[PDB]
Amino acid sequence: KSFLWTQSLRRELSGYCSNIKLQVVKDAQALLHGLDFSEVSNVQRLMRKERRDDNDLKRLRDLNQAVNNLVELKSTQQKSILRVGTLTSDDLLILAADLEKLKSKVWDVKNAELLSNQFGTMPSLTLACLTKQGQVDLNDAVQALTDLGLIYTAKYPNTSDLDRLTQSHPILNMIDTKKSSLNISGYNFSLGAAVKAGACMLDGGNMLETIKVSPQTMDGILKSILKVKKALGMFISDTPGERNPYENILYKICLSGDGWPYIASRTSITGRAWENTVVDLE
RNA sequence: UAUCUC
Ligand code: NI
Ligand code: NI
Repeated sequence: KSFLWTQSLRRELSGYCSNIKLQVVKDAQALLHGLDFSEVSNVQRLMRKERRDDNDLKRLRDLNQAVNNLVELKSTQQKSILRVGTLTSDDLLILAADLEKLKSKVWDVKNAELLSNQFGTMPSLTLACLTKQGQVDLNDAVQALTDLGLIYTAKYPNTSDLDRLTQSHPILNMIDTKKSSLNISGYNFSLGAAVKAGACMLDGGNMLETIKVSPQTMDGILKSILKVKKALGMFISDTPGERNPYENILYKICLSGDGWPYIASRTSITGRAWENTVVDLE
């Protein structure tokens, strides 16, 4: 059902998707030229520790700022106050309740808010890190991830899909699914981040990953999502562990009214989706 | 932690 949700969202939001491959590639090249990869190595290791502290977090945050300064695909602080118009009163109540649900759902740090928006995955960073650490040409990484994107037009790629691909694209050996883990940052490799990057490598395909939001399109994008929510009966799961495609898109869109919700640098953003998008039920 | 694996 999950892939069906993703598929139905792609169909419905096709008009907000676009080709961003060369823009991602340009950002990846900017990182390859400008990034301190010894510190990338340092942050990767630090993020993999069983127990992390404010020292580790500062290292992540500083590196993030450096990455953010180099790339052009960035999301910016943009609060949205949703009001009736494109969205009906009923729609606003649905969105309000779902954001409230999202809100309702080891680190040793003084301020947990400094974790917010620092742990995301960005295709350009993924490409840069694979290319540099995998010791191949950027194009080698691009071609490999393109195949992964193609698989993603048909299904969620899994470890087996990945294993098969590696037979023709050895760079993908950098992605050790055994070593991948939750919340270890976009500097470390994972199948999920590789799939997100592959999704940007395609010509067409209506990949959600390529969506751009602006204040002028925010309401229409939300209205389209709500159409699909109704059609397929999508919902925010009450279990604080699962994250389905609807929760995923709603959170990512509502984090900012200006940017690329899935793939931009979002490390300059403060706040969570339920703080950055609010509803005036009036 | 908008992230892991399916
Ligand atoms: Ni050069
Ligand atoms: Ni290939």
